[PDB]
Amino acid sequence: GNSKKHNLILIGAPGSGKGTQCEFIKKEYGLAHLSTGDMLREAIKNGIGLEAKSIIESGNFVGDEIVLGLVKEKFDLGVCVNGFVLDGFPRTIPQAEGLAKILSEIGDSLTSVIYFEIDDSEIIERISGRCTHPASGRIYHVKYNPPKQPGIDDVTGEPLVWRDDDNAEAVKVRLDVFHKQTAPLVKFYEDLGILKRVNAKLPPKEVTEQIKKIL
Ligand SMILES: Nc1ncnc2c1ncn2[C@@H]1O[C@H](COP(=O)(O)OP(=O)(O)OP(=O)(O)OP(=O)(O)OP(=O)(O)OC[C@H]2O[C@@H](n3cnc4c(N)ncnc43)[C@H](O)[C@@H]2O)[C@@H](O)[C@H]1O
Ligand SMILES: [Mg+2]
Repeated sequence: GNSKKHNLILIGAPGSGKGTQCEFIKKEYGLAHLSTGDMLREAIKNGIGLEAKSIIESGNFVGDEIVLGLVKEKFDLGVCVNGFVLDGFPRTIPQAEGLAKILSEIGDSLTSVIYFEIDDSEIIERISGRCTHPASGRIYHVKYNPPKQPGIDDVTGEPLVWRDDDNAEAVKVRLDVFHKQTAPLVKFYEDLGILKRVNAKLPPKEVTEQIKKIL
């Protein structure tokens, strides 16, 4: 971020609007956005291939060690020195501990963890309208956050596309493993005294204003 550096984690249900908020956070605060789901889809599309692909499209978690490898690689290259926002990582307690080691080894620390509160029925409506620009990871919603022109990305004009993990059985998996494995991280970070909550059910601009109040 330079003068606007923060070291931020967003935790929230699959589908809660973290990558949408990361667009303003990257741009306003100059932070590196690390979505390990987008990082995995980029490791896939460049041919961590078919087995990771199936695991993601089933809605299950990829191995802790695989994702900790990809995050550590960003930190080791210097991508995060100007601040970062982690989105979808950590999502298990071994990943949180692995991250604490990575930060301990550089002497940096977390600024804030922001927990997006939203219920599972609204997440199903958020995912059902989603489409994505695959090269950039930008996301739109056909009802609540549409592209400016039909069917295409606002920046490149390239087509928007479906995500294969947005099928009904994987949405159920994603929500189930989130409540079992990821939700415990809210106490993990409240115990460190750095967790704040936002009402992710509100319209996207109102969620952005709540986030700005915390940053
Ligand atoms: N650490 C890790 N460990 C192990 N496995 C890992 C892992 N990280 C990744 N994985 C694996 O990879 C998979 C993919 O991970 P990932 O790509 O992170 O998927 P996810 O966890 O299911 O989360 P999403 O990306 O779907 O949600 P989001 O919070 O980014 O919401 P978005 O802004 O898109 O918004 C959704 C929709 O809502 C719209 N929207 C946003 N805000 C609003 C609003 N306020 N009102 C109405 N609509 C809204 C959006 O336009 C969009 O249509 C995981 O399921 C797992 O298999
Ligand atoms: Mg996302």
